[PDB]
Amino acid sequence: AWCEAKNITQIVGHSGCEAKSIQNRACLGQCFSCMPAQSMWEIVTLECPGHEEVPRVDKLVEKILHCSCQAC
Ligand SMILES: *[C@@H]1O[C@H](CO)[C@@H](O)[C@H](O)[C@H]1NC(C)=O
Repeated sequence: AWCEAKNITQIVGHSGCEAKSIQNRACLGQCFSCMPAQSMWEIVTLECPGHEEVPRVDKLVEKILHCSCQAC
């Protein structure tokens, strides 16, 4: 059995705003299920051009740090 958090790129988007891409991790493994074992949170600011009154939004994003073989 093995399970690893692997670096990925991921899209952070929101209706009416410009999507950004950030580093995150994804679980990859074979458990003889590979799920997040440690995580944290980040604030990602998206620019929303066109919208003068709310020109940006902060989206809260969970960052996976480590993964492990866990029940279900
Ligand atoms: C995965 O991402 C972190 C974040 O910067 C980086 O420091 C680390 O070296 C990366 N791991 C690999 C295997 O590239």
